Amino acid sequence: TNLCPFGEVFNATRFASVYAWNRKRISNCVADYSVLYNSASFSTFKCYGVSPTKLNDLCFTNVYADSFVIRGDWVRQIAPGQTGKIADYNYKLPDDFTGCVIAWNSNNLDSKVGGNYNYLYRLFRKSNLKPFERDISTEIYQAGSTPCNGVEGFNCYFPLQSYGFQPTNGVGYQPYRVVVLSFELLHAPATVCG
Ligand SMILES: *[C@@H]1O[C@H](CO)[C@@H](O)[C@H](O)[C@H]1NC(C)=O
Repeated sequence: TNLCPFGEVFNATRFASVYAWNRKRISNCVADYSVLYNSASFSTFKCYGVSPTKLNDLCFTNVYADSFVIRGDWVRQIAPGQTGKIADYNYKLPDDFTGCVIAWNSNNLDSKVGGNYNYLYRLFRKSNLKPFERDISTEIYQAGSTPCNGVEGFNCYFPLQSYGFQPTNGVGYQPYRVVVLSFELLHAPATVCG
């Protein structure tokens, strides 16, 4: 009977950074996706392996929603088979993805004033993430001749960097909130339905 907790995902006070992104799991509820597709707010809402006008017919073994903030020029990396620092080192979707990516401009709800809130992404890593791997470690990264094995210095870097949004200005570099819905089809009792 109960409506699913999408309000706890889409209307939260602050969304996470793109390293250390939030994940919500959704179960034992009715998921009406019609109020998502017919909401006016969304700048992108792209679905893979399901079509949005049919989500209200389907039932899923379990549902996940992942949420974070990125610049409007990075949202193209939030798709299967993409490449770049976000897709490699911060958040990766598998090549065989069943789910939808939803994004909207948040420059009214965030970045509205002087200073900043501390949004960080990982810029350096020794190898790519696996699909849905999350990495929150902040050990020094080596980037040159000889190990530093300690303090920051010549050819060693702290792995995180700030996004550098334009100061309540610009055009493409503004903040976009993202929610990624991922749907399971494992042969067990269907915990979410339309
Ligand atoms: C977010 O809040 C608005 C305004 O209260 C509401 O219309 C919308 O349904 C909420 N989002 C979800 C996913 O329910």
